[PDB]
Amino acid sequence: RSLKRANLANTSITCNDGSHAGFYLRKHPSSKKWIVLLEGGWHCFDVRSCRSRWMRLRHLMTSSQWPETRDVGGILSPHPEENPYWHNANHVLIPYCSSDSWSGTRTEPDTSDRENSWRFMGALILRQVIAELIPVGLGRVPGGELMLVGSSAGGMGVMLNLDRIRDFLVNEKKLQITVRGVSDSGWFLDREPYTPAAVASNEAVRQGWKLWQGLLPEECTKSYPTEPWRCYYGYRLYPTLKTPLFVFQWLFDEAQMRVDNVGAPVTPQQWNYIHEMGGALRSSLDNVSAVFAPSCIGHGVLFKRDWVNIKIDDISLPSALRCWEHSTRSGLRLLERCSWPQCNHSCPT
Amino acid sequence: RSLKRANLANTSITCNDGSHAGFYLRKHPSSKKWIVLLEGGWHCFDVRSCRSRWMRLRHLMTSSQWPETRDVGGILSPHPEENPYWHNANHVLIPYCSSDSWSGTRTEPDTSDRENSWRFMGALILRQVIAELIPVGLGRVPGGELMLVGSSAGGMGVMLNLDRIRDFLVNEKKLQITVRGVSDSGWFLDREPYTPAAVASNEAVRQGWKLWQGLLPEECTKSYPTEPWRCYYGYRLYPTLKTPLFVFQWLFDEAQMRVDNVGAPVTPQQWNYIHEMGGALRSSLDNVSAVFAPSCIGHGVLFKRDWVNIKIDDISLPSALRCWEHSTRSGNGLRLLERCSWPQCNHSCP
Ligand SMILES: *[C@@H]1O[C@H](CO)[C@@H](O)[C@H](O)[C@H]1NC(C)=O
Ligand SMILES: *[C@@H]1O[C@H](CO)[C@@H](O)[C@H](O)[C@H]1NC(C)=O
Repeated sequence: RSLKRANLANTSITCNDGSHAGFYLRKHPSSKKWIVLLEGGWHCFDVRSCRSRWMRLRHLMTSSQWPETRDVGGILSPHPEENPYWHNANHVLIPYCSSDSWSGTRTEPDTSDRENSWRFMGALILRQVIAELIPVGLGRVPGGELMLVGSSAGGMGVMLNLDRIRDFLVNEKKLQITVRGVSDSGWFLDREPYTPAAVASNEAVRQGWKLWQGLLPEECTKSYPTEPWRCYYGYRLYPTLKTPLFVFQWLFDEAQMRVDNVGAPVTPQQWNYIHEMGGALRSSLDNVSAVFAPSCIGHGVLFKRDWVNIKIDDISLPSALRCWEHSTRSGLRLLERCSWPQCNHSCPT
Repeated sequence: RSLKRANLANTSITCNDGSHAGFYLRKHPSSKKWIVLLEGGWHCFDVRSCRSRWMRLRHLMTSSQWPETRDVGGILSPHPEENPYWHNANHVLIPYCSSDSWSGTRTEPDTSDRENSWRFMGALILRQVIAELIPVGLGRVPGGELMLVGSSAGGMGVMLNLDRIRDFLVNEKKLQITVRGVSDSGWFLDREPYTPAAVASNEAVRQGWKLWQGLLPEECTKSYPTEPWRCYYGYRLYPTLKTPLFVFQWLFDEAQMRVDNVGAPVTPQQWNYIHEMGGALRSSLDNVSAVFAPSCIGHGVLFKRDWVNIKIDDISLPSALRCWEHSTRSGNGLRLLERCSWPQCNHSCP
C-alpha cells in the first residue's frame, strides 16, 4: 500500500509559494529501521531562474499539486524483488518544494528585493520532518536505524544536513539509533565549462547561498571562511563529515553535463569533453570510503526499479549498500575499472 | 539435479583402504564460479584409533559405500531460498575418506607392520580433484572464482592447503582466477581439558602428523621447526596465511568440548568450564580479519539448510560471507563476534 500524505504541526514551515510543506509515510508494523528519501530536481537562485521555474516546473515550488498518495520504487519499494534489503523498513518520502538544495533557512522573503517573494525553507523542512517522525516511532525502541537518502539536489541535501540530523537524534534527543546517509547523483564539480555559460557556476552558487540563507555544516565552513558556499560541493564537504555516507555517482552524470554546458553531444569535441569529465569525477572521489560509481550516462538511481541491475565487478548496488550498512553498524570502493562511456555492460537506458 | 559422482584419472589416489578417491559435481551451464566443499568427520592417528574407526565409521575410510549421487544443503544447495548467493555457481563435493584432516601424503603403507595397511592421501586427493576440474572448466574463462570451503576436519583442510592451491592455479597454471577459503568449525585450541584424557591432544596431533606424513604450509613450519605439527592449529597457521580466509566458529563448539573432555554438561562445574572455553575461543580469534562467531553450542554450519537463519547483529551468515567476498575481490573485513558472552545468548541459535 502506498506512502500516505502527512502534514507538519508547525504551519510556518512552507514551500516556495507559502503552501504548507509535508511528507509521505508508509509505516511498517514492527521494523525499527527507517529510510527517509529526499527528492531532488535542481534549484533556483535569483528572480529570473525562480520565475522560469514557477512557469516550467511549478510542482517543485508548491504543495498545492501534491496527491494524497505516492508510489516510489527502488529503495522505497515494499516489494522484496525490487528492494531486497529494505522492503520491510519504515519508508518516508519528502517532496522537494523549496528549490534550495535542502539548505534554506529564510523564513520570510529577502529584504533586498521586495519583488523576490519566495520562501526558502529546505533545511527547516527536513529538520521538522525528522522531529515529527519521533512521536510516530523514529528511535522509540533502542537499536533502530535511520538511513537518510537523497537524489540529485536531495543528495546534496543529505550531505549538508547529515551531521546536524545525527546530532539532533543522538545528542539532543538521546535516542539509541544509528544514522547514515546516502547521496545519489549529488556529487558536483566546479570546473571549466565546455563553452562559457550565462553565469559562472560558482557565481550562481554564491547567489543562491545568499538568497536561501543557506545553512552549511560548521566544520566545513571553518575551512572556507572567505567562501563558505564552497561547502555545497560534496568533495569539499566530505573531509569533515563525521557520519557514514555512501556515495553513488554516475561517472558521466547528465546533470554535470548540463552544469558544464556541453549540450546534447553530437560532435567529437563534445564527446571528448564528456570523457574527460568522467575522469575528473572519478578523481574527485579519491578520498571517499564507500563509493559506487559506474561508467554510464545517467542521473539518479535510488528511486528506480532497475537499481537492482546496475553492477560493478558483478556486485549490485543494493548488495554494496547492504555491505556498507554492515560495516558501519558501529567500506567498498566500487569504481568502474574501465574509463569510457557505457563500458559497463549493465548500463541502463 | 544432484551432485553426480566422478572418478579421478590418477588411479593411485586412494582412500584409506586403497579404494579409489573421487568427487561429486554439479556443473552450472553458465557460471565461472566454483564452490568446492571438503567434508569432515574427525581423523585417526594410530593403529588402535584407525582400527576402531574402520569398525565404527567405515564409510569414512573407503569409497566402496559411496552412492552415485549426493544432495548437500547450505552453500551447495541449488535453491535460491536456501543459498541466496551461490545457488547458481558450479558445485563440487569432495567426500572425506583419508582420516588425516586433508593433510596426508602417505602413498604407501608403513611397511614396518602388515596389519597397518592404511594410505593417507588427503592432501593429494584435494590437489588431484582441483587439477581435474581444470579440463571441466575451472578457471577456463578469465575472471572466475574458486571458494574452497570446509567443515570440521575439512575447515582444517582448507587452512592447510589454501595457499598451495592458490599458488597452483594462479602461478603454476596462469589462470586468471580469484581464490578464497572458508573454514567452518575448524578452529581448535590446545588447552587444559576439564579432566585429563587417556591421550593428550598434542600427543595425538604429533602422532597423526607422522603417521599421515602430513604436508604442512612452509611459512608456518619455519616458526616451529622443532614441532611443525603446531601448524595443525588454525590460530598458529593464520598469521602467515596469504589467501583470504573467512572463519566461522561456534563459540561453544561441540568438537572442542569433546577434545576438552567435558562430558555431557549436567553440573555447574562443567557449564562454567564451557563458558570459559567460549571466552578462550573468542580470544584466539583476536587477529582474524573476517570472522562470524555466534554464542551457540553447535558444530558445522555450511552444509546446513538453516545456515541462512544464524545472525549476529541481525547480519546472517550468507550476508557476511557475501560482503567478505566483495571486499576481497582483489585477493586481499567484518568481525562479527557475538556481543554477549554466554551459551545460547543469541536468539537465532539452531
Ligand atoms: C515554527 O517554524 C518557524 C520557522 O522555522 C519557527 O520560527 C518557529 O519557532 C517554529 N515554531 C515552533 C512552535 O516551534
Ligand atoms: C599419480 O599420483 C601418484 C600418487 O600421488 C603419484 O606418485 C604419481 O606420480 C601420479 N601419476 C601421474 C600424475 O601420472
